[PDB]
Amino acid sequence: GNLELALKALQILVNAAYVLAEIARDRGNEELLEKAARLAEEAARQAEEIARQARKEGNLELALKALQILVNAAYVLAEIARDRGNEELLEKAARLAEEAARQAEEIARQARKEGNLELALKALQILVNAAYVLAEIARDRGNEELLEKAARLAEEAARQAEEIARQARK
Amino acid sequence: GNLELALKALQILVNAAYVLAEIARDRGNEELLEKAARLAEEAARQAEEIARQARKEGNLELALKALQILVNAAYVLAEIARDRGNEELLEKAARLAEEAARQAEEIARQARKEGNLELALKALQILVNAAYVLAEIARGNEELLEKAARLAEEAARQAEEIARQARKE
Amino acid sequence: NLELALKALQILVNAAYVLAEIANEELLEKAARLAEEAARQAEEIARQARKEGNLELALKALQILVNAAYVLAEIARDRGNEELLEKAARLAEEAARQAEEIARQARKEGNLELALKALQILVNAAYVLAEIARDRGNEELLEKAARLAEEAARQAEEIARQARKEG
Repeated sequence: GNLELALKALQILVNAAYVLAEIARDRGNEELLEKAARLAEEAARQAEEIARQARKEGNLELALKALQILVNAAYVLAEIARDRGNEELLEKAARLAEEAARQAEEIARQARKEGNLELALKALQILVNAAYVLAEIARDRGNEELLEKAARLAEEAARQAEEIARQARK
Repeated sequence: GNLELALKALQILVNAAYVLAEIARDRGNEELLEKAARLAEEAARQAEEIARQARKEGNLELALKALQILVNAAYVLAEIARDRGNEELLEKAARLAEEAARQAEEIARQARKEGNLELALKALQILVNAAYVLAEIARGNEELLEKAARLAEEAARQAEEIARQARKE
Repeated sequence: NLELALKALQILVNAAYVLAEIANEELLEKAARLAEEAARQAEEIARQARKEGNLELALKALQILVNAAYVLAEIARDRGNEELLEKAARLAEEAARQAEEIARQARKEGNLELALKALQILVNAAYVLAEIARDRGNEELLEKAARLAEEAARQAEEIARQARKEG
């Protein structure tokens, strides 16, 4: 395909951004951290387009692969905010992860409404992954709001996965 | 599809159990922990039955894919046990890991007797992953450290053996 | 189908990780020999497949070089062995060095998926190089490892814009 090639490139952007942030952190370099933050954002921004772009075209599977990159970028962006001192990036990484969590439920709702259980479960998996990042973003800021929101989002994915299990075992 | 869809749904139970676990682990709160423990504890029981059901028909993979969920479920169940200090739960999670390694050994031993090379390697991978959890469940009962080491020593011993047979062709 | 050999070598690297994590200075040396065997054996499968043609099995073999060098990197720390840091580093640079070439070859052929898979080994090798470099405090490798990621992000960033022209 063609749209997946960007996503595979975007995933390497988040990966190189994660490595750069880890090697720039301990030896107090803010320049590498300025790359890793910018590298992660655009991989999320480009994934945000491809997620929406694949959703409309009629692909809910290609959209999901983009939604995980929001999770992976918001995950890496949380560290850059955490390792540095920017309480401004943690405010953006949550919105990025929360968007993926919100969109996953939609594709889940649509896939379950169409009878595509497998595609639904992949959306439920990204729902749990977004809850994981949001939970992590909340323990080092002590905000029980994000930790509570993550609880229901993770719990909601839990029950829907329980339902798809019985629906298969008939 | 098929009962595989149950397993993929079961894997999400262990994943969601882990996120809840992490949350209540740090942010002091045992109500989530017993929910997440039960969530993780449940998918482990579900995976155990599908393993047996897959063993009988003939499909060893569905059995293997279920055995991996026992390893992944036992991992989350051990984690709550370490933080919550429940030395009894560390045991149930350990027994869960001990079964998957043992059951994989059969599928590993069985696949090698038929000449199905990578069906064995998939069982050997599940054996090494189960040995890994027990090491964590021990890192300090020194016997279990032998049990986890012993399982790790033999999965390695066979993978280099199976790799000698593949490189000649 | 040297692919079946590679998956077996990964179980060698994995069991070496379990044994190295547990510790017995004998076990740490048995895990060291276990991983160092799968890395030198992955190097052979890489060379043979890269020579006959196959650029994926070479990459699939190179990924175990990163993972074998990664597992051996821990044994170096837990045993206090700066001589071991050389082998784990030597493999990581090799996997990184070979990946760039395989990336270069794949880009000339139009196998953009293959380049990105080769570029992933660049980041995975660059991360290990960084990990091996913060342990002894060698800032030469820490810049070298940073550059490896800076190249992988830079080359993959083009493939992201070059591919969306036909989305």
